[PDB]
Amino acid sequence: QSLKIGIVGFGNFGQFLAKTMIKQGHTLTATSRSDYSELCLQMGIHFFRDVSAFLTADIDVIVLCTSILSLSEVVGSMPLTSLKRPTLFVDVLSVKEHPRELLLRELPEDSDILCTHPMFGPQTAKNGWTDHTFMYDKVRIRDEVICSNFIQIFATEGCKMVQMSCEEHDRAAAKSQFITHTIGRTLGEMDIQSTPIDTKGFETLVKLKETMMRNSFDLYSGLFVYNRFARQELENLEHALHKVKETLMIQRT
Amino acid sequence: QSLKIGIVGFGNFGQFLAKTMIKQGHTLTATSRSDYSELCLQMGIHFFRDVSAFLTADIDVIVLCTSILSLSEVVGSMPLTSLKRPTLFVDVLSVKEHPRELLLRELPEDSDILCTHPMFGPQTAKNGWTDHTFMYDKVRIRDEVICSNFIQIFATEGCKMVQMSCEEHDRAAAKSQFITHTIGRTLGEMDIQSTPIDTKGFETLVKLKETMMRNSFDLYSGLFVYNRFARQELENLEHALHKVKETLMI
Ligand SMILES: NC(=O)c1ccc[n+]([C@@H]2O[C@H](COP(=O)([O-])OP(=O)(O)OC[C@H]3O[C@@H](n4cnc5c(N)ncnc54)[C@H](OP(=O)(O)O)[C@@H]3O)[C@@H](O)[C@H]2O)c1
Ligand SMILES: NC(=O)c1ccc[n+]([C@@H]2O[C@H](COP(=O)([O-])OP(=O)(O)OC[C@H]3O[C@@H](n4cnc5c(N)ncnc54)[C@H](OP(=O)(O)O)[C@@H]3O)[C@@H](O)[C@H]2O)c1
Repeated sequence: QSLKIGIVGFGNFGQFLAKTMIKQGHTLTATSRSDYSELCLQMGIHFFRDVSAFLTADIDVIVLCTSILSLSEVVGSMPLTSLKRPTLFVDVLSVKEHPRELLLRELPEDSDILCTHPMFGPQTAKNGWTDHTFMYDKVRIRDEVICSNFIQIFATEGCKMVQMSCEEHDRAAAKSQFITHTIGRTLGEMDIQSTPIDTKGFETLVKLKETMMRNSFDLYSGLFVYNRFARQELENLEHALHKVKETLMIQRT
Repeated sequence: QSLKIGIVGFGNFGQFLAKTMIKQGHTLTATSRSDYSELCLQMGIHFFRDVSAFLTADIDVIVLCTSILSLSEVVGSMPLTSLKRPTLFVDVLSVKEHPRELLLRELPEDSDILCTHPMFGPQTAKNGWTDHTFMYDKVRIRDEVICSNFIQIFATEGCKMVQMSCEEHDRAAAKSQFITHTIGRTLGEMDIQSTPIDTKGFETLVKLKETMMRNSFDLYSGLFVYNRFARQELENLEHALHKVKETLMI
């Protein structure tokens, strides 16, 4: 079950995955917009600056770890016919309908597709992946063996494994993750500060601002722009706040 | 060190305080708008249906545990001039400038005033008060011994003891507790539910919503109406959310 895994987008998340993958014994290759050559040398990863070169490497699985906003450009510019053989493409974007559509549209037909969302990251899984949730949709899988072996990377780490459609994920995520990021950004904008009399609830909010804020704005933009279900949730949040606020006014009166 | 403590407003919080007070060996009695005779029986303490009888008892400390909204009605209705002796009044309202101003205005001059806010409750302190915060302001203390003994109730339970002015409390509380409740209430209106793919952060929010919603609307109302700093904080929240929305809409 040891795999040759190639990572596209060697940013914070890609790096986070790579650490565990290396620990498990997989052999890694990576490519990215920015230069990660030294970090890759440290880690034992074979880095290719140029995507064309990356695509000719001996890879079982290609994992797309770029930002949600950039996936279209990135995929669009890969010379996919450079692929030596049919390969599983995995995405890990925080939204799911979009990578699914793009990959189905853009990839060679004979390449498999696994759309995933590990519902955790460096800020929330500092000490291991156990009991963190890994969502996946087997969008186009023919080589079950390779697909299983990849999914096992998460399973062996103790993740709660959830198989779900990309649509179902976006629906759920809009109601849950998107809202949470939104509150977290709002708290960030407020620059909330600990006080000498924090409630436990306030404490958790301060922690939330901290974790939510350590994500890129591109990431949080992606959650909204590319989830068709997000806009309604944002309205629901506003509507709810206003409902509460008016009830207060009625009480003032 | 043992005190005769009388609770006014035997609701959720007053019951909560009483449990611990009883455990410590104080002698507790209660009075309230509603009839808590049975619950008091179960708990082992004497309930006074009428406030006059409560007031004429042998009592060392009266703890005001009514809602913030109701404190003025309650106090204004108590026949205060029936007290046998000078007595320490403690409030535990979630806002502090109002009870301070009210008590100073309305109480007999010889009665002491300790204004407090335990920053915890039955939903956050199920397993003990240890390391939860207790805020207090010694507004009008002449009998330091009784006042110290009362304070010790919190200290001996391991509370983080914080002495502060009522104004500072209300300023801080507006930025923290009130915001938290408002966010919790908003989430309640949305009726947020757990999903199969909850993030850790979302899980914290579902919990917060569940905890915040267990308070009375009266309590939440109270945080807003009687904290002069609250309204600006609501504005800050509302404005921030708007700002965030603008970055997205672009
Ligand atoms: N906890 C997490 O962070 C987490 C958890 C689950 C899923 N995800 C998902 O994992 C992906 C990566 O997340 P992230 O946290 O590392 O941060 P991110 O800001 O969403 O994405 C960063 C990566 O995107 C690349 N990138 C951005 N714009 C690009 C462009 N125009 N062209 C080419 N590459 C571009 C960056 O490349 P360079 O570094 O080379 O410049 C970097 O590798 C995202 O899709 C995110 O939704 C993240
Ligand atoms: N975790 C907490 O709940 C917590 C923590 C810290 C401080 N506090 C404070 O403790 C006080 C009590 O809180 P709570 O949680 O028990 O709930 P609450 O809804 O704020 O207040 C309930 C109490 O108020 C009494 N009351 C309400 N309206 C009244 C009226 N018009 N006339 C006479 N009595 C009236 C009720 O009397 P009856 O039950 O007899 O009807 C009950 O004893 C509040 O000031 C609150 O801010 C609460």
